[PDB]
Amino acid sequence: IIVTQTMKGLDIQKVAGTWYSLAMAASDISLLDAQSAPLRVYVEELKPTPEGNLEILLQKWENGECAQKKIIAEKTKIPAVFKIDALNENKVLVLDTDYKKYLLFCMENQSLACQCLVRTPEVDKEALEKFDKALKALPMHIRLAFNPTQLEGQCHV
Amino acid sequence: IIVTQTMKGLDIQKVAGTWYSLAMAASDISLLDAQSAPLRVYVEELKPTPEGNLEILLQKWENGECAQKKIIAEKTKIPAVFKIDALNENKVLVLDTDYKKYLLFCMENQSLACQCLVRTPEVDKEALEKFDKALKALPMHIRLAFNPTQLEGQCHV
Ligand SMILES: CCCCOc1ccc(OCCCN2CCOCC2)cc1
Ligand SMILES: CCCCOc1ccc(OCCCN2CCOCC2)cc1
Repeated sequence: IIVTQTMKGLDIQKVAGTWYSLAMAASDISLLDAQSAPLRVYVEELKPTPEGNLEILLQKWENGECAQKKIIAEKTKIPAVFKIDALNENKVLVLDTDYKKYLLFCMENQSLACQCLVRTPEVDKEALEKFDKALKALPMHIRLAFNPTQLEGQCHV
Repeated sequence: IIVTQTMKGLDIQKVAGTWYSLAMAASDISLLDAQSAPLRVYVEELKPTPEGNLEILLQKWENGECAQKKIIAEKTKIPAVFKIDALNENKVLVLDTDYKKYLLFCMENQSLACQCLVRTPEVDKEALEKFDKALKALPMHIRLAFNPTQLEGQCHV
């Protein structure tokens, strides 16, 4: 465990819909540095399922182009923690959300990336303040923030 | 002007000697993102001159290799502000330093990069706290921090 902060009383159905990745931070620079870095992922829409699993729609820069991706995160016994299947066991945690404006999450596993999601392409200084407070507890070495023009573009260009 | 914060009473001869670039931040992601990004520069030594100009020794990743660079920053009427000659007029400002441990500086010109320099390859949390306070005033969108192993390597690898 590195991330311990979780949303109390999370109702996953209420995170459905569109989101923007306003800012991102990660434990290691290589996770976010280039446009093609592995965790440089731009979240577009969250689609929880009736059983309370979570489909995640996002964009990622791969092979010189902006690709659409669709991921499923399986629920656990903890409502704020989900699991993605891979060669390694990857954990997704919801740290905090008010449903209507911002959502903070982290993905982990020793290594870690977190984002501040917002509902609209605006610089929400209070959401970023809450993101930065949550990151105080974590060993981050790279932090990115994006402007409204980028959020409204493709793969944040 | 963007950066307004300057070291009161700066004695430039006292910044001489070795330094490490513990952390960096910039106004635009492309200034720092890849290892070959333009402002990804790792400061190794400062050499003020008898007339109070400033030679700067650093490393930069260029063309797949770590190159040694030597730059001169010319003094101005303001002791904390220096100027580098280029196709554009580039301004270097000393924001704060205690000479013995940390030094904060920014280079500017609309666009901007700042670093936290430290004397030894240790994570100085107080120096980073002071860096982050100074950056609160500035429109940064990328921030990097480096670990002791990287500081002791070549071009921070
Ligand atoms: C409540 C917020 C849930 C969103 O969490 C995630 C967002 C993006 C993720 O993407 C991880 C990287 C996706 N890979 C990119 C490269 O291709 C394979 C998928 C994972 C979880
Ligand atoms: C008091 C601290 C002074 C140090 O300030 C600077 C540090 C690094 C700098 O480097 C700027 C980029 C150098 N270029 C890299 C690419 O080749 C040409 C030089 C400039 C000022």
